Amino acid sequence: MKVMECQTYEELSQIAARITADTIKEKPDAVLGLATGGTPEGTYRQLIRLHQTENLSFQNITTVNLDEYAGLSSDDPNSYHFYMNDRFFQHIDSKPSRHFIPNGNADDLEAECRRYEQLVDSLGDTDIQLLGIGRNGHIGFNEPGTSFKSRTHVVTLNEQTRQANARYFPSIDSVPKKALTMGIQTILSSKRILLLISGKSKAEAVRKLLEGNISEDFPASALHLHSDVTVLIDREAASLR
Repeated sequence: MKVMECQTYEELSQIAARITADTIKEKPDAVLGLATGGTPEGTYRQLIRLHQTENLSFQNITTVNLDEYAGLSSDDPNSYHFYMNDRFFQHIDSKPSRHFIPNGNADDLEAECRRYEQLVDSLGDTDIQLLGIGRNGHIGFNEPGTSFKSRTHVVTLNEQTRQANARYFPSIDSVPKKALTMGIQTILSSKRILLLISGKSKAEAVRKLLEGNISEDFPASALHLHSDVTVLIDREAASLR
């Protein structure tokens, strides 16, 4: 696991965008695994800037997202479909049909998860997977106690996760209770993992991650099993290391 300490969130975001662009340009038709939340927002902004300043083309890319909330339609402003379109897809020259995200408004959520797992396998897995980390070590919405063999599945969100994400909702009472997420094994199948971590709130998780103990009680510790992980950490997140 290669750890790079970044002086600022802006530097983190520039570095992450550059690694992502490398992936896009390394081969005609890359498959990118993407993530939402606060942490990658700068990375998306910088990727869009590269589209303008370095003539970066997304014409041939395919993407897969980590997760989606259960019961939210794609036009719901808190859906991850909406996030991805707003922050990224609307601003680039990709083919919209090659952006894949779990359907939180499928009739049968268990069946949707099986079909999504099958879709990801059929793409040949990802060339890179962007990740964030929860305060509790979660990756995707794979909470403490998740098997390292897990595949795409329906989960019940921990209270800490709903607490953290309420900032994006009108109130806590609007935060969904369940989500669909790529599993840990799904994530580990990527060729390359890029874990982004920012802010003092994640300083406890960074400490635990770098110490190297492996247990299902800290999901991100599964990344110690992968052959090509880069972790970008800004100064605030590195403060309790």
